[PDB]
Amino acid sequence: PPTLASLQRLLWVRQAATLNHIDEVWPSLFLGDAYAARDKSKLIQLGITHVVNAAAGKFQVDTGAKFYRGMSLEYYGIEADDNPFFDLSVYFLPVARYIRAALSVPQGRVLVHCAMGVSRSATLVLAFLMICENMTLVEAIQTVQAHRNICPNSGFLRQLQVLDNRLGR
Repeated sequence: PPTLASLQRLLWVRQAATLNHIDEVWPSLFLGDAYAARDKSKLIQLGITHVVNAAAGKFQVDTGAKFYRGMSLEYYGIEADDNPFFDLSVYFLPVARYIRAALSVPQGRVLVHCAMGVSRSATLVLAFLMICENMTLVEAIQTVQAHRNICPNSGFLRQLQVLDNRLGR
């Protein structure tokens, strides 16, 4: 039963020197920022077929389905705030189902992006790994941080920590 303080240490302790705009943190599952989400060329190059925008809203990254009209990808917008009291857990299961289905397809290439692809987005991926990949919160973080510096809100961590106890049983 990892403590919150522990999880935080784990996150900061093993960080790489730099952070790219996007990284494949799991086979065909990418974590990225708003710069990558708006770069259509890049998305076409990586063959992205699905985009989960965890920072939707006209006051955040207002891309939306319209933005990808030409490309033939699936859009999933989530109006989430990145503060420790926002309830992101309510999207853990529906997003995990969404990722799973997308990755069950040969072409399937999923990009989960935040404004910085380090908190909201990362939290959804961790939830996906825990739920569909049978990983504990610890294993999930280890899996992802080996490919991208991530740092979910202390609140998101608390939520993931609660998910971990639920899945554990």
